[PDB]
Amino acid sequence: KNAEKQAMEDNKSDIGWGSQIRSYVLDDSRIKDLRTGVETRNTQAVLDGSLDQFIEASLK
RNA sequence: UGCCCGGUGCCGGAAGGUCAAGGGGAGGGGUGCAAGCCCCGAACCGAAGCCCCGGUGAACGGCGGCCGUAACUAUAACGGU
Ligand SMILES: [Mg+2]
Ligand SMILES: [Mg+2]
Ligand SMILES: [Mg+2]
Ligand SMILES: [Mg+2]
Ligand SMILES: [Mg+2]
Ligand SMILES: [Mg+2]
Ligand SMILES: [Mg+2]
Ligand SMILES: [Mg+2]
Ligand SMILES: [Mg+2]
Ligand SMILES: [Mg+2]
Ligand SMILES: [Mg+2]
Ligand SMILES: [Mg+2]
Ligand SMILES: [Mg+2]
Ligand SMILES: [Mg+2]
Repeated sequence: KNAEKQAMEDNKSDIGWGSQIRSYVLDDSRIKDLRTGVETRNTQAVLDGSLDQFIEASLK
């Protein structure tokens, strides 16, 4: 199991720069989910919990 | 060749506590007609030792536990007790 634990550690990573899946930029009001990728302009509405816009569209 | 002198040992301490023989003799008793003779006996004075106050490890000896915490884990330099 600890070998499987390190498999998680070694396959996640790394809360670092070149490592985004979505980019919430509050200085020009956008949240690009650079995976798919939607471009909703309601930044302070996504921070309130409107992730359906992303979840359902990113289950593909 | 580190840290611990609380326990034991040794060393130092004319204070204080306790301390035997002895000294002392408030008081009490036996007996005698009696002077007397004989026996207990409090306060108080009275050594070392012990207590007490310190020192001492190349003196006898002794030198912990639990809990949490860091770039996603592990570990814990750090903290709490
Ligand atoms: Mg110390
Ligand atoms: Mg000692
Ligand atoms: Mg000693
Ligand atoms: Mg001592
Ligand atoms: Mg002595
Ligand atoms: Mg006497
Ligand atoms: Mg006498
Ligand atoms: Mg008489
Ligand atoms: Mg006497
Ligand atoms: Mg003495
Ligand atoms: Mg002793
Ligand atoms: Mg030594
Ligand atoms: Mg000891
Ligand atoms: Mg940690």
